[PDB]
Amino acid sequence: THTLADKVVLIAGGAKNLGGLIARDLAGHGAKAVAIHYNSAASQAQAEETAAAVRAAGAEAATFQADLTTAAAVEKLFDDAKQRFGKIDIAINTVGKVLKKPFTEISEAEYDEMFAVNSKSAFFFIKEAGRHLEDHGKLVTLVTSLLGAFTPFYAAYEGSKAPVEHFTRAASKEYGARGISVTAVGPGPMDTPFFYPAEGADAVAYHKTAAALSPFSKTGLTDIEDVVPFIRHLVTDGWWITGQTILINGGYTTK
Amino acid sequence: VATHTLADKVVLIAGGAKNLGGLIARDLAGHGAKAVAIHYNSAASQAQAEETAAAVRAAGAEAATFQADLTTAAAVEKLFDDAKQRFGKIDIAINTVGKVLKKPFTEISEAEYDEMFAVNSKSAFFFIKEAGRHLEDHGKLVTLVTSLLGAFTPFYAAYEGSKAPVEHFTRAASKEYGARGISVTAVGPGPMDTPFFYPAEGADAVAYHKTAAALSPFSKTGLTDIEDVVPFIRHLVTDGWWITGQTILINGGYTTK
Ligand SMILES: NC(=O)c1ccc[n+]([C@@H]2O[C@H](COP(=O)([O-])OP(=O)(O)OC[C@H]3O[C@@H](n4cnc5c(N)ncnc54)[C@H](OP(=O)(O)O)[C@@H]3O)[C@@H](O)[C@H]2O)c1
Ligand SMILES: NC(=O)c1ccc[n+]([C@@H]2O[C@H](COP(=O)([O-])OP(=O)(O)OC[C@H]3O[C@@H](n4cnc5c(N)ncnc54)[C@H](OP(=O)(O)O)[C@@H]3O)[C@@H](O)[C@H]2O)c1
Repeated sequence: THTLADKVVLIAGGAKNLGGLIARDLAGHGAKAVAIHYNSAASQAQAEETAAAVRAAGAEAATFQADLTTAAAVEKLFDDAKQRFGKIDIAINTVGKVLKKPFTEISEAEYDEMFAVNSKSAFFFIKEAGRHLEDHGKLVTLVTSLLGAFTPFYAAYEGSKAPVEHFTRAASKEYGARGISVTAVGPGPMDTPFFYPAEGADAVAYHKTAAALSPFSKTGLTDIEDVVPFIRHLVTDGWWITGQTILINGGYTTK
Repeated sequence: VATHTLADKVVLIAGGAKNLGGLIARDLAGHGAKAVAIHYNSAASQAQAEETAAAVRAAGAEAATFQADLTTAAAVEKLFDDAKQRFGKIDIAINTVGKVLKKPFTEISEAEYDEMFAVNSKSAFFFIKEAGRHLEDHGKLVTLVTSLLGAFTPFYAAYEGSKAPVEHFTRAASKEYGARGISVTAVGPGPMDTPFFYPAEGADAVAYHKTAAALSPFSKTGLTDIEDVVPFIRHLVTDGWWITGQTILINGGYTTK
């Protein structure tokens, strides 16, 4: 079946911003339960409000804290969510971190955290989804539209999201025998608290006018409410899309 | 004003003692390079490093060897520092360091992931960073990747995935280093006839790779021969300087992009 009925969703980064809206959207469109992962203690209140909204929208909900930069923490998240809800059908990973800096200034500490958050956590999320998802399940990871760009300053960000496209290719081939669809989604720069800290005033002005459809979103950036319906499609009637990394950005970059 | 030959140029090669890098070392020395700094990792590679150094000297260039495990930023920093202490400058920096792993996604351990990314991604990031800090104006920066970047295939998630960052490092560095005249490229051979290839591949896969390129009947084994990769690297670091910001596949017609 290609609806949300009886489906259990796990969302890494599901407490706020894009993931918190996915949680509300999939619940409201009929999902059975949403396992809501969050990382920082400052995100807990949003995680609990997201859980309450999921319940009001008709689904069960539970929250799970973890730092997902270790393989064991990812395994434990899947184990704990499956223990709570009995199965996992749809696994969506929004975990990420941005850095914008000249290549010659990027420290080892910055490299290490960028790759642990954007590459390693995504690898083990894909691994553990392969070990835990029900047959015919869904696996989606968030990347960046900068994978289609030719631009300075994002070496550690663009470079640490790049593995996900290739993880998605391999997992699509390896998990397809069980009916699982595996995709990666790259929004344009989005109007969320994730975007602004890395971007000076000139850069923000550029990003806000760089998409063909910029005049028609709220700020000129990608709005999360225009990303969630595509994720909903991929995990329902868009199941035949697999092994692809797709850019949803208002006409910002292409590939 | 730049010169587009190897005359007076100092070359640093990570993994320069054997296989592809050792042939690059001999080729660039034979075509007129001033000096080659030959990096190697394992003690088992030391004899080949010194043999390569002697061959570089016979070809007319100075040569020195440098052992290092390049999975930490400090070791990459020190490699460039030591090469500069010996030769005074670095003009051409070529990184061949890598590691292959082929296995199902659900079988890859944390230790295997960690080493694959340290060797294929982290070492390459810091090589590109330190080349940005050390290369002479008009210099050259080349990193080896894999033609699997153009493939849609199972079992290489940790290998294809850990070489993928290099394509994007190469884009950013091309843009940032171009102001100093530096050209930055990545080169992805097909599966090559070297000891790196065989241990990870089952016999069935070896036979497939040997027939998978349009020009397979015309190489020595059907795989990519290192002798057909080195002239392209020589081109990129000489008269092909206008190629920058690109990841190019050299594979006999195996994958495309
Ligand atoms: N916003 C944009 O401009 C933009 C553009 C293109 C793509 N994207 C991608 O879209 C995704 C969602 O972005 P968003 O705008 O919704 O912002 P966001 O809420 O800040 O998304 C990042 C998420 O990653 C989590 N995270 C960071 N370090 C972690 C760790 N060690 N372990 C586990 N989780 C960790 C964050 O948790 P805490 O905050 O609680 O630490 C947060 O939940 C990200 O992957 C981002 O790269 C964003
Ligand atoms: N051979 C192929 O089938 C193939 C195909 C496509 C692309 N490539 C790429 O081409 C490049 C050269 O391959 P090759 O065939 O010439 O084989 P190779 O000689 O085995 O090249 C790999 C090099 O990486 C070094 N290395 C490994 N771990 C290291 C570490 N921790 N620190 C520093 N150096 C380290 C190895 O040194 P030690 O051996 O001394 O440890 C060796 O010098 C690699 O990047 C590979 O990924 C190869």
